[PDB]
Amino acid sequence: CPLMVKVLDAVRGSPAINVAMHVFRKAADDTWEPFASGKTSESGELHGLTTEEEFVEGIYKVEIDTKSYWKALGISPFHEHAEVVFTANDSGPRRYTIAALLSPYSYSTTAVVTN
Amino acid sequence: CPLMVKVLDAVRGSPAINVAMHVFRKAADDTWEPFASGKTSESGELHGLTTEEEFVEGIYKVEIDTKSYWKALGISPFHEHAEVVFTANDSGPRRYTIAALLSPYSYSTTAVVTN
Amino acid sequence: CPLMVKVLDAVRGSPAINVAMHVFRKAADDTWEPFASGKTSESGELHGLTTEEEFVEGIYKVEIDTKSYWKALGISPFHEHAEVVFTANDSGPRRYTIAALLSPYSYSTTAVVTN
Amino acid sequence: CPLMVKVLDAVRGSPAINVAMHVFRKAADDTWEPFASGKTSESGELHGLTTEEEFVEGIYKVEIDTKSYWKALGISPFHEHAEVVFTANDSGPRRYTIAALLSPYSYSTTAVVTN
Ligand SMILES: Oc1cc(O)cc(/C=C/c2ccc(O)c(O)c2)c1
Ligand SMILES: Oc1cc(O)cc(/C=C/c2ccc(O)c(O)c2)c1
Ligand code: NA
Ligand code: NA
Repeated sequence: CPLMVKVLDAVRGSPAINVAMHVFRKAADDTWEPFASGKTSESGELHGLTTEEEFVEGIYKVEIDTKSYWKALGISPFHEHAEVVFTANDSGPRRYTIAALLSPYSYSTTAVVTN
Repeated sequence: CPLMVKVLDAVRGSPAINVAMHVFRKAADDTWEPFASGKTSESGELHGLTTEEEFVEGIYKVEIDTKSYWKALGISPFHEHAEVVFTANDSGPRRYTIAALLSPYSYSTTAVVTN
Repeated sequence: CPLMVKVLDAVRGSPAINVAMHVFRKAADDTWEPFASGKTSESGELHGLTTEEEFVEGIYKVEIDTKSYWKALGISPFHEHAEVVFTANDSGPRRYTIAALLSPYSYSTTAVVTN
Repeated sequence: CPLMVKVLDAVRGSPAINVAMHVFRKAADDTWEPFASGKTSESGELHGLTTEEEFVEGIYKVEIDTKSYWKALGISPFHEHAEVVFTANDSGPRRYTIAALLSPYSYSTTAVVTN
């Protein structure tokens, strides 16, 4: 599992469950190509987005649908989504965990990169 | 000030000075139209991006070039940029302050929205 | 301003107004001696805590009553308070801005230290 | 495992390894009694601090020694420690994960509380 995303809810003190996200990869023509997508589990984690073979060097974007998450709880949030854009694997294969901590008007995101 | 952006450096405990950013507005064809841009001042702030009359309902994206900021400090960062995507002015004019707190592998962002 | 504290609300996208805090300074016997206190203004800021002459080397603790803030909004929060503990003025006077971004189950804090 | 602490490094994009922390519980005389302590593993996690039987209702403080962590990396950080103070188990037993994301001049902390 070279790419995992974990999402936490700062209002309820819980994993952010059933949060949709889409991953894109920048194509040679500078456009964003669909790469993978999924929803977080009851643990707030999304595993199995990609494989070592498929997850080549490139610029990737994870777009987390935070707006639908808050709206389902009856909250009108600030952001359309939380976005994480990064170059991956340019020095060889790495494992990436992207974490996001969500509030209605704020988010924090970090990465853990391991060899 | 209809739209102000404030950027802080979590490594050095300082405003993030000379940080470049572009602001885009989503067009009817889902493309990102240029809207505003600038660099942060010595206080870490970017004022004067737009005027009340020009800043109407839309989806806006602030794309902050955090990568160049860290590279100038000899730090290889995780993100290509920090991006903040939000609907603005859907209930008429508001004043928006977007804050971003930067680390090499992480960023936090919040909004203050005032009537 | 030798010491200023700014508090933001990540749920409502606003300054956190009327947030009470006390500041303590560590005594030689490791107890916390009262040093300063106040409540945030309508801008979420607390100015005038100390003067340059009074604010000398020491370990300081800002204890922000976040629990009362959330309870006034009908929200049961996680923390009893947010606390920020730091050495100040060990290289002579500096100006300190402490920022705190509050959610019910989370807080973020940063410092801006200027000569 | 009713209490777990996870610590992440926002500068290096890694778990924060070998971070010491001390847990205290408020005694009947309002003093902080030692409760447990430990160091984070290679995953940045500290497990096994307590048991269901021992982790009674109370006010608890987790004091994470962030200063020693940064100093070992040659960084002079702002905070003496990152502190998390909270009431636990007052509505019956819960499982708590405390997470902290560390930078030299900033930290973010959140809690995941599960039944
Ligand atoms: O931007 C932030 C801010 C924060 O305060 C915490 C996190 C991450 C928390 C976390 C908690 C449990 C995990 O297993 C994990 O991988 C991450 C990310
Ligand atoms: O821990 C954090 C996280 C974050 O995302 C933002 C801030 C600070 C925001 C801020 C906003 C306006 C100001 O004038 C200011 O001094 C600070 C602090
Ligand atoms: Na390469
Ligand atoms: Na009870």
